[PDB]
This record gives sequence, C-alpha cells and structure tokens, in this order.
Amino acid sequence: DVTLTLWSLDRDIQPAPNLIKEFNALNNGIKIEYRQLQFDDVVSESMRAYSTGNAPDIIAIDNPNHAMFASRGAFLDVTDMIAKSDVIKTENYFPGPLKSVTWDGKYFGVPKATNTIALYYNKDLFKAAGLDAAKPPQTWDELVDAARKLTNPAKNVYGISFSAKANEEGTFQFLPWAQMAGATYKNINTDGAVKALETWKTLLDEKLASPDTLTRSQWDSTATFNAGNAAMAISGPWEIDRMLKDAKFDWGVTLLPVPTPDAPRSSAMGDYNWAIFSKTKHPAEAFKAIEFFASKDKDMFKNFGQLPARSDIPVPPTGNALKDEALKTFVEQLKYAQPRGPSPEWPKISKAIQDAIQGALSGQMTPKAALDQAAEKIKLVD
Repeated sequence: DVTLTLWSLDRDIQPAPNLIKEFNALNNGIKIEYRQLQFDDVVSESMRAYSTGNAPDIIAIDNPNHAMFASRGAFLDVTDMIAKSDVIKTENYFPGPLKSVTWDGKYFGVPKATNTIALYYNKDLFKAAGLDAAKPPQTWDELVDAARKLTNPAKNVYGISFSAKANEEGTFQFLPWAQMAGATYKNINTDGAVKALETWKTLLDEKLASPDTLTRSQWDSTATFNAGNAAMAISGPWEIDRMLKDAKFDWGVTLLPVPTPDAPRSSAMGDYNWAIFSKTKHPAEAFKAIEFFASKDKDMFKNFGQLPARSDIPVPPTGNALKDEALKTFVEQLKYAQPRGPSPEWPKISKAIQDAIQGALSGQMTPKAALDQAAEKIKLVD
C-alpha cells in the first residue's frame, strides 16, 4: 500500500479519523495514518514540520491560517487536480471558504467544512427565571440583562459561557461583537469595538461568566452549559452532537444579539480546509483521499453535526427537533459570516486582538487603550 499521513485536531468521534477508517476499509491500495493535534499546536507543529522536511501528506488547517502556508510554498498547488476531478468542483463551494484556499490565483486546498458561532440557551432555566423561552435576547442590553437574571451562584449557574482565550478562539469569539458595532480587524479600535470590549468587561466584572473565560476553550466552556452550570453559551455547530447526548434540559439556539435594535448581524467564518503539503511523495493518492472526504460531505451534518462548505448540498433536516432547530439557526447566522483575512500574517493580527482582550479584561489597560494598541500593531503587520 501507499501509506499517507494526515494531521487534524478532530477528536476520535469528529469527522477526520472516522472518514479515515472508512477510506482505509476500501482496500484501494492507499492507507492513511492519523495524528491528532491540539488546536493551539496545529500551526506551530505543522510549519516546523514543513521547515524540517517531515510535514505529513495532508492537514486540516484552520481557514485563517491557510494563506500563511500557501504564500510560503508549504502547500501543494491543487489547481490542476481540482480541474480534472469530477468529485470536487469549485462551483460547489461557498465563496468565502473557496477564497480561503486560494493564493496568487491558484488553489492550495479544498474546504473541509464551514461554521460560525451562535447563542445557545437553556429554555428550562429561562422558564425558571420567569423569562420567555420563546423570545431569547435580541440585543446586547437584553443579553446582559438576561445574563444577570440567570446568574445564580447559590445554584452554581453563570448566566453565560463563552471564550476569551488568548488564542485564535478568543479572536474568533470577539470579532462578531466588534463587527456588529461597525469595526473590522483592519479598524479594531472604533468606538463600537470599544463598546463591544466594555460589554465583555461587564460580563466578567459582574461575574455573569466564569473567570475561566479568560483561559478556557469554547469546547470546555460549552461543557459547563451542557452540565447546567451556564444558562447560555456562545459556540459553534461542533457542539451539537455532544449537546444532544449530554444536555439534560430543553434548549434552543438563536442568532447572536446585536448592539442596538436592528443593528447588523455579523460574525466570523469558521472551520477548516484540507491541504496537501508541497513535498508529498504521493500527491495523487493524497488528492484521492480528499476527493473521498468531499464525497461524504452530504452526510456530515447527520453523522457529526458539522456543516459542509458547500452550496450544492443544502443540509436536509435530520428528524431530531433540537438538532434541526440548531441547523436552521447556524445556516442563518452563516449568511452574516465574514472571513478573517486572507492574510499570511493572520497570527500576528490575531495576537494583537488577543492581547487587547486580555489587557482590558484584567484591568491592565482600558478597552480604548487596549484596542488602540492592537490597531497600531495591525496597521504595521497587515
């Protein structure tokens, strides 16, 4: 057999290792060996590996990181293999995910999935507080007010859970708030972005969210929602299948609340892209594996609760009411998602934002000073 290696952060029950097992069972002359990475290590491990001459054949890379690798020659130009493919067609893909694999008018990968974040809420805790579980918060003021009402330390409940972690997750979580208030990563110190960061400060200062928000992943924050220890959660569709299994309460999911009544909805475009490293000894076999993965996209939501990056295969209902309501909401929020970059310098942009978030939330800098500093750094690097 030709043996390929594939690196991804996907957990044992998430798509990649399971797709690999299905592929390997074909006995088609190709086998794939999987290595699970941690979110925080995907970029560092894989660029080091490429630089030292032992990158894997295939990686699932976070979409904002794609341009760094593509621009540095780390990824194989798959333009001609895509053109020849019947399985993979560029017209199948949403424009944002497709653009994220492009560099210099060439394709350097194939989107794996797409996502964004939305607001989960525990309807039983809403009801118990005297709130209307059919009318979740629509505005930031409503969200914060609900979070206050739902914060009940005597019952071990925070009003809300989210992530402000000093990694790409914190940036991914903050950008929607800044963007809804009229900012972008290119202009992250507008008065609206300051208001967004002041609002985060309110959530932490008033103990509406755990202090661990500063250091905890989206996944680990949402585990507290699933356990009934946070009444609301801001997270992605990757939570759905686990939430269905673990959350022992009625819940819903709605669009991210907006800063003023009828202000624009906005969020960041999430999820990963398949890529082949440029010095693979097996470009055809690696591309065949990616074709196989793409061929299974139609079953991604029902099997894993993740969303394809594709307009050709609108996701059908599963038949589970909670899951299908989640689908409707994430499909709607996705319409407002904006790409991070493309930028080969995305990590430096993101680090600037992460540091602003931490500086403001710890009280070391005012939100204004924190974001002014970030904007100055970004102006240089971007």
